[PDB]
Amino acid sequence: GSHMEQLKHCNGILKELLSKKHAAYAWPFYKPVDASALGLHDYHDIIKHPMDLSTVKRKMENRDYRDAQEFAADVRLMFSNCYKYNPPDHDVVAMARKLQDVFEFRYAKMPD
Repeated sequence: GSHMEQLKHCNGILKELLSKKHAAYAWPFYKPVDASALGLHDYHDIIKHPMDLSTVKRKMENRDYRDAQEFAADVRLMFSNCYKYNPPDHDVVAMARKLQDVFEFRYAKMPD
C-alpha cells in the first residue's frame, strides 16, 4: 500500500493523536522516553527499538515511510514498547491502551 492517498490517511491519524482532543492520555508518547531523566536505567536494555510520536512525525515529514504498513508498524512499536517495559497496572499502560484504541479504529478506516 505505497499509495500517496493512504499516507495522507496516516498523516491525518498522526495529527489526531497529537491533537488536544487526546492530550490527556497521549502526552507520554509525545517525545522519546528520556530514560536517564526518569531514572529508568534499564530501559534501553529492555527496549531495543525506541519509538514515539515526534519520531513518527519526523519520519513522515521526511517521507521516510513508503507505505501505510511502515507507518503503522512504528505506531504499534511505540505501544508495544510501553506494554513490554511497564507493569500491566501502570497508569501509562492505561493511557497507551486508550490511545491505541484511537489509532486502531481510525487506521481501520484506511481508504482502499
